[PDB]
Amino acid sequence: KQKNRPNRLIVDEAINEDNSVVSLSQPKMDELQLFRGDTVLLKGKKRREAVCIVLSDDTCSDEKIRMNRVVRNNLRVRLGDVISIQPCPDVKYGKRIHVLPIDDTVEGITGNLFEVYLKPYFLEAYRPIRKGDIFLVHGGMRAVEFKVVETDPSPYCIVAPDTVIHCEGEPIKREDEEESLNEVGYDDIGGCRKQLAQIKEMVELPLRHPALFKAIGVKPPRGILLYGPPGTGKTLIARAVANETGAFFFLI
Amino acid sequence: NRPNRLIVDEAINEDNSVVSLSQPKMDELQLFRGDTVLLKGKKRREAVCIVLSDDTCSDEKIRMNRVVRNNLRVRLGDVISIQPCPDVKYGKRIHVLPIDDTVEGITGNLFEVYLKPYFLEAYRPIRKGDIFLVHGGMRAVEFKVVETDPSPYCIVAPDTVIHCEGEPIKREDEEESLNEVGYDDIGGCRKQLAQIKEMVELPLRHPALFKAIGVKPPRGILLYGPPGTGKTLIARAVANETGAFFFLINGPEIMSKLAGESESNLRKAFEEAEKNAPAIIFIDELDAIAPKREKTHGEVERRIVSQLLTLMDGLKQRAHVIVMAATNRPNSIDPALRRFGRFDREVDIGIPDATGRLEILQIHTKNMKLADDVDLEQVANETHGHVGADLAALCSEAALQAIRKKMDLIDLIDAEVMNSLAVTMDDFRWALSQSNPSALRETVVEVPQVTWEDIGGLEDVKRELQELVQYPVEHPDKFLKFGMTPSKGVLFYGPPGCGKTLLAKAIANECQANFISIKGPELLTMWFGESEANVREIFDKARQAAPCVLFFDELDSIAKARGGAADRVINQILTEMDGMSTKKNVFIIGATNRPDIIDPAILRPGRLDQLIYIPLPDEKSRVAILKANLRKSPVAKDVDLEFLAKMTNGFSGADLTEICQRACKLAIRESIESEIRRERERDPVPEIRRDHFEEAMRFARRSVSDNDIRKYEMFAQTLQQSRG
Ligand SMILES: Nc1ncnc2c1ncn2[C@@H]1O[C@H](COP(=O)(O)OP(=O)(O)O)[C@@H](O)[C@H]1O
Ligand SMILES: Nc1ncnc2c1ncn2[C@@H]1O[C@H](COP(=O)(O)OP(=O)(O)O)[C@@H](O)[C@H]1O
Ligand SMILES: Nc1ncnc2c1ncn2[C@@H]1O[C@H](COP(=O)(O)OP(=O)(O)O)[C@@H](O)[C@H]1O
Repeated sequence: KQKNRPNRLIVDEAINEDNSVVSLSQPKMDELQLFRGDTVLLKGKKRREAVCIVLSDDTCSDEKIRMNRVVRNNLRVRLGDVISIQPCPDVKYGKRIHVLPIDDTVEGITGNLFEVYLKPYFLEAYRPIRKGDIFLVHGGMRAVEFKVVETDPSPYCIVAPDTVIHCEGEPIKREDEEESLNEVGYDDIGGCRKQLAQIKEMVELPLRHPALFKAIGVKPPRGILLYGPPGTGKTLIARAVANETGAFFFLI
Repeated sequence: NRPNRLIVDEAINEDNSVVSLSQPKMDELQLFRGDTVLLKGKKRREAVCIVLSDDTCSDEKIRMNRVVRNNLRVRLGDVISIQPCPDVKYGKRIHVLPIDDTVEGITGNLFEVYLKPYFLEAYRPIRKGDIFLVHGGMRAVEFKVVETDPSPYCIVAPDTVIHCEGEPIKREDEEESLNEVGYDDIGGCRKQLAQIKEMVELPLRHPALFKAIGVKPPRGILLYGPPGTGKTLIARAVANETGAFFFLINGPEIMSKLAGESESNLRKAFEEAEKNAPAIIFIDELDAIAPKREKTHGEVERRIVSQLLTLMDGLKQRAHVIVMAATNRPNSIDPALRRFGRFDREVDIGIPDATGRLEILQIHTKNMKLADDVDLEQVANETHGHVGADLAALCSEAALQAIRKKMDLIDLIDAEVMNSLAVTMDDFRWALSQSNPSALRETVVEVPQVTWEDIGGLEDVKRELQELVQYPVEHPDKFLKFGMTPSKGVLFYGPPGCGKTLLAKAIANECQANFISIKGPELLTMWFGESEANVREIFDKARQAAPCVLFFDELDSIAKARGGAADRVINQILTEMDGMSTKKNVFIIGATNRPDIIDPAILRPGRLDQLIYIPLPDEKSRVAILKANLRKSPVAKDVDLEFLAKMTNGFSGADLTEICQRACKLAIRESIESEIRRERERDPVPEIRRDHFEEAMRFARRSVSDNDIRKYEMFAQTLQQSRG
């Protein structure tokens, strides 16, 4: 590994007022394979995750990250702790997004919350979110928080202009935010790392490396046999090495 | 003093395909006035040029153009070599890509201006990477050859279509050449490639032999062996060096059609061969097409077998058509398929040897940029047999984890980055550990390299073995001078020994014949399984190796461990030994420990006649045994061989070698102790101390039993053939 797990970062105050924007430094994004318009997967305390877009900053420190009070409260952390950043280069657009406001933020106001709050907040914005993000929407001389309920890309997605926004009546309240349904990943795969690393290599080298197999001349993993007792996460492994790599799965 | 060595000189003719040589050097090297030659240069660059006789040319010197000099990576004053090469023939497809620095200012079609008048009825031979200059339009254009389909040996024919896609060559590893041909591409089976070249080369280029031969000597040749050593590699290599229609078909594609079309594309395939005059038509995994009759459940497969039989019978001498085929085993296919007249000469391929594995590794590392820190010779020594596809996967996996060891690039890669393939000893060792022996269960056919080293004794016994085995190999006419039938069966007995196996390997090395060792536990496994047909396969593989040395060890162990003399393998051994040719020098050598329990039919005169007791090894001749110990931990000097010749009086040979390696293990553990002390502070001392040898002497006793050696003396007294 490397020194002190260098994806660990210090939370700091930001300059941008955007909720879904966190700030890094120039050689940090180059070392972490990050672009100026790409999306990441932030992870923090209390097993709470976040999806954000890393933008370039000049006043940001080398080993710190600048973010506002929304992601700090979403990660359930205060000023002075440590957070981690993971790259998320395989995000797909969303199809249906359910949002429900908190009860104290809509007391005194009535009507449709889509055309006033949700439509200007996502008008060609492409802000990425996860399941359980409470994001602050400004409008009507007030500040109303809106919480993600359920998306059809269930772990993580980007709000497309074709995404139907669901803001039906009788919303839920602030709760323990229990998890009930998700899509699999490498963390969903259990203890197989002595062979998971091998098959990770034999599928990662096919990923975005056409000329590398020309340098070999032949492609080494032509056919892969995965054998064991019936039910050892087999289609879980096959589905896991597909979505995070980024491909078409098409199981038969 | 190897007169192929020539001196480069300036040419007389301005052609890039004509070299000038003297008249007395053309007749000495057996070349015509338009013969094609193999001109080797530097940076492994080679070219073919038509030799013309010149009166002003020197004998030692050859005259060639600046184009040929720059293509051969030589300057004025270097040396080249020449080989007679008459099998250079016409080409099918030629792809050319011009070099980017010489194509500025000209636009349009360059095929009818440059490519067409340059090759108009000139028969110019070229190679891969050849840069030849073409003039026209008050300019001069360099053209680099990408790929021709007879890649090592081609001549540009007027019927060859020239692929002239106008584009500069990209500065990456994206060349358009892919899977062309090669006798440089076939790895390690020269001793059978010469045989199959002898069978199928006579259909090539000579239709005039049919009057003398009456019936064509090939009609079909099977190519059987373990999977992974190139059926289609051999068949594609023998294709397009001759120049014919290859037309590979595979048995799964034949069986993949439905009813009514599985019958189709078989007469259609053979008629589509019959539109062309020659045929090297090859079927892939034909054992799936034609299994055993009892293995067939349905009858559609039997219909396909019947269709193949009708096509093979009806295609009798129909204008020199040959069908190539491959399978796994001779008994795996239908025995009705081996009708004499067609598919007759089932030649063997087998596993490659260590030299064959070495040249497989060399050929598969030719294209990729080796870092040259490795020498790759000893990599074939640690393996105990890995097949050519396994070695291709070995090279691919080693390069893959070598690229994986270094970090990824900035984004998404240049060729110089791809030229930095710094493969090490540990990289190939890691790839060797991360592999599998897919063909280890197969018997390994190879020549050994013992070369008279382990045994410093048995003075007249080795003379008897030499005159019995080696002397018929060099000259068997002396046995027909006076009427001698050689007794191929010999038996070695006494205390247990691998030195007799080393003696058999030394005999097979002196004869330079392939050696096959039949394991005693393998015979025991065939005895408990009662699979007596496997030794028929053993003897069928044995008779294909001519000559061969067949070794059997511990034949008394079958009668000793019989608990289910008389045994199922033993009568089969007697039956197969009776069914042997008196020629071919397929000598049987036997090893055993207890001669009292033995088959009494095998001690009868006839097949096994000479019975030789092998005694204890010489304590006075332990210099050769410690010479064998001078490899695999060479002991340093200031040691006494007389120290191991003082108290050692009845100790076994391999016991002495393993106790020397145990003293070596003491040296390795004290070197590990020295490294531990050196790392604990913050040379391995390769010399071996006398205390290791003293503790080796105190921890080794003989395996010699007194009752055993007096019963061996009783066997010698029973078979007492002594001079009075
Ligand atoms: N190694 C594993 N780790 C986590 N969950 C597993 C594992 N193996 C099986 N499962 C669970 O079993 C269910 C079916 O998986 P599995 O039986 O492996 O499918 P298949 O047999 O088709 O490969 C999934 O819902 C998954 O949650
Ligand atoms: N040096 C090599 N380069 C590329 N492929 C090879 C090489 N040696 C063997 N092969 C592969 O091995 C495969 C199987 O051939 P095989 O069945 O072993 O032939 P055989 O009839 O001699 O048993 C072929 O498809 C061929 O592609
Ligand atoms: N007839 C014999 N009597 C004593 N020693 C022998 C005899 N033949 C060979 N030797 C030596 O004794 C050694 C013992 O070989 P070993 O490997 O123990 O036999 P095996 O191969 O049957 O296990 C051999 O290396 C050889 O140098």
